[PDB]
Amino acid sequence: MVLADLGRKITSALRSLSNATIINEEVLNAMLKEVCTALLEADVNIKLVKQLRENVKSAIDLEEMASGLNKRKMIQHAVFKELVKLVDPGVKAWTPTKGKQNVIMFVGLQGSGKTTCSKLAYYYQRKGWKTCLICADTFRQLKQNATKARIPFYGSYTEMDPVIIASEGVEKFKNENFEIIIVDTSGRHKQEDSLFEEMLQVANAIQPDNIVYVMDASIGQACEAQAKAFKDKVDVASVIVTKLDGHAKGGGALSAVAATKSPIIFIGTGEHIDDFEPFKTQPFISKLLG
Repeated sequence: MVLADLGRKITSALRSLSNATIINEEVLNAMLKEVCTALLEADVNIKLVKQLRENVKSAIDLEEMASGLNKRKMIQHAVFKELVKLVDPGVKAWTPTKGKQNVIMFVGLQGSGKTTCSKLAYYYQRKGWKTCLICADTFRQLKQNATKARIPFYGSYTEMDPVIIASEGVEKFKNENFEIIIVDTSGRHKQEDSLFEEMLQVANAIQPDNIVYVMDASIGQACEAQAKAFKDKVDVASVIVTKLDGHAKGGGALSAVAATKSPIIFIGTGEHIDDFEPFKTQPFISKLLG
């Protein structure tokens, strides 16, 4: 698992608990301490780790124990359930509607992520959608990737102001009956000011059905502030997290974004076009502990 270091620590704590000769509050707190320590070592914010501990203690009532559960297993399911909550935004993410024209705009900062536009388009194409690409990269890798996947991609040759390109591109592909019309914004900004400035300029022109913020997860729990500013500036907000691997801070990023109620729809897991997967929270946590 991509969060193997956090998961190894959690499954060890649970194994120690399930092997205790007698289950009591002393044994239970030890495991919670071990779990909480693992979450902090994963850069989960202290507020969210304390909340998880409260919920697990509130959920486990050992004294009058409804029969049928083997409570060691009940304690495990209680932890499992609370890990899913920690990474779950609590909100259903937007999805394109089949037989409709869907304009999807991508947004993100410098270093936040390799050209991930092509992966979403390839994903939907592979699922049988008629899909297309619109380029906000500056005109003056991505072209060659488009040729390789055989997906028509807007090049930018005639005009340097990107809002007109985006506007014209959506029209051309709406006229050709495309179902998924994917608008790429700039990866070329280090500050939120200039990013969100162009974001509103292009959005007003093309009226996207969904705006996707692409975030570099390697900054860990500091993703929370970055996600809030984006969610506060758009109505239909989605997040795609990249660079989840290669560092210890992946868990903090996922739980930070979920704390803002912004759904993470996919994760980017490498340089290649199929290194890409939908973010389903329950299967994610299950494979980590199993």
